[PDB]
Amino acid sequence: LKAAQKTLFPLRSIDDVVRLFAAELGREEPDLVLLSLVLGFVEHFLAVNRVGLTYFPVADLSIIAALYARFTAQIRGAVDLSLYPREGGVSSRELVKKVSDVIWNSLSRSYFKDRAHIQSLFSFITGTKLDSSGVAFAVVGACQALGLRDVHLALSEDHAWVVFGPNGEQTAEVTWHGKGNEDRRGQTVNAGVAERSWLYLKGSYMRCDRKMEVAFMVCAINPSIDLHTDSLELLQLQQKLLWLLYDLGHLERYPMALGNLADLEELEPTPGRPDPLTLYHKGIASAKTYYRDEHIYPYMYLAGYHCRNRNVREALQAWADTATVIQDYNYCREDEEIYKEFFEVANDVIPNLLKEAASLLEAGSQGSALQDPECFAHLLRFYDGICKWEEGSPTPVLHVGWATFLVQSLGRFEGQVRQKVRIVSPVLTFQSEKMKGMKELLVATKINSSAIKLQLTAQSQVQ
Ligand SMILES: FC(F)c1nnc(N2CCN(c3ncnc4sc(CC(F)(F)F)cc34)CC2)s1
Repeated sequence: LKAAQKTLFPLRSIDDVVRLFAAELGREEPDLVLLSLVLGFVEHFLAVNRVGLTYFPVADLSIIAALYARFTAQIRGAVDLSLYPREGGVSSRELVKKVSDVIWNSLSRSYFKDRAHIQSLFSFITGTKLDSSGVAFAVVGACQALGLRDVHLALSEDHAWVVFGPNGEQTAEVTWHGKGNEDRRGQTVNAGVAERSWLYLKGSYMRCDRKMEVAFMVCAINPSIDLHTDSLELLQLQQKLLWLLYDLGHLERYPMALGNLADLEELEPTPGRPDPLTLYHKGIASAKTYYRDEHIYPYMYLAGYHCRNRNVREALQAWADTATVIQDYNYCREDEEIYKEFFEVANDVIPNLLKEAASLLEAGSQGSALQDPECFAHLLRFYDGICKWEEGSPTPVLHVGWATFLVQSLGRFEGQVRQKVRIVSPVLTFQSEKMKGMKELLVATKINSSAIKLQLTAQSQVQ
C-alpha cells in the first residue's frame, strides 16, 4: 500500500468507508485488492459475526495491511512474471491461466460453493473460499496486483470471465459456471457467443474498466444476516457506495447495478434522489444504449417492482418486454437460470397476480387489468416471446406444465375483453408460429383448453 492510501485509516464508520472509495475512485487505478478486503472485513463483522458490535467494526490499518500483504505475497510468490514476457503492455493467455490456476488451487477442496459472504478477497484469505464470480474477481485483483493493466472482468447476467490482451480483445474462462457443467477454464467464450445463448449475451456482455470492477464488488456486498434479517449498516453502505459510483458516472454502462440501486431506494429512499422507477428505466436505457437491448434483467427488475406494487398492467408490460428480448436467443444448456425465472413468472407469479385481480374484480374494482385488452395483449406477447425463443433451440422450452397455467390465465379475462385485441400479421403481432396458430382459440367465449394445450406443446395426438 502507498502512503496516500493509508491516511484515511482507521475506518470507523460507513462514511469513512465511502471516503476511502471516493479517494480510490479518484486515482488512476483504484486498488481492487484494498477495496475488496475492506468490504469483506466490514461485511464479516456486520453480517457473519456481530459479536461485540457496538456501532461499526473499526478497520485498523494494521489489520487491513496484514490481509493485503497476505494476498500480495500469495500471488507474487506463486506467479513468476519473468516466465511470461509481456509485449506491448499486454498479457498472454498462459499468464492469465496461471493466475487463474493460482486462485483455484488456493481454495478449500470441498465447501458449499453458493453460501453467502464468500465473494470477497477477505473470504479468500481468511476462509480459502470463493463463489464462482468471486473467483473471476480475484483473478482480476491478482492481475492488477501484478501490474497487468489489461486484464479486466467480463460479466454476463449469469457468469463472469476475463478479457485481456491486444486491444482487450481476448477472452478467457477463469471460473466455473453452475453445477455439473464441465468448466472450459483457459478457453475463449467465442463458441458460447456464436451459439446465441443467453449466458454469453450474443457478445453484448459487459467489459469492465477498473471503475466498473469497483461497482461489481459494491453490487456483490451481501447484507443478509439470515433468511429474514438484513444488516441495515451494510444496506446503507451499499446504497451510499452505489450513489457515489452513480454520481461519478461509473454506473452508466451497468444495468444490473442501476436495478440493484433502484431496489435499495424502494426499500429506503434517499431524499433528493431519483425514484426507483426512474432508476429502473435508466437501467433499461443503459441496456439499449450499450448492449443492443440484449439484456433480460433490466425488464425483470422493472416487472418485479410493478408486481410488488400490484401495478398489474405495468408488470405484464415489463414481463412482455422481457420475453421480447429472450425471443432472439437460442435456449442452450447452461441457460437454466433464466428458464427458471420465466417458468416462475408464467406458472406462479402471473397466476397469483391474476387470481388476486379476479377477486378484486368480483369486489367492484374499476380499471382492472382483467378488463383491459392491452393487459391481455401483454400476456399474449409474453407467451409469444417464450414460444419464439424455443424456435431453433436445441432443447425445447414449453411443455404441458406450462399449458395448464396458460389456459388458466387466459380464462381470467372475459371473452368480451379478449376479443378486443387485434392480432395483425390494442394491436399485437406474433413472431412465433405457436401463437400464430393459437389466434382463433384465444378470442373464443369459452377457452378450448385441450386445443390450447395441443397448440402450445405441439403434441401430435390425443388419448
Ligand atoms: F431483475 C430481477 F429479476 C433481478 N433481481 N436481482 C437480480 N440479480 C441480482 C444482482 N446480479 C448481478 N448484479 C450486478 N452484477 C452482476 S454480474 C452477475 C453475473 C456473475 F455473477 F458475475 F456471474 C450478476 C450480477 C445478478 C442478477 S436480477
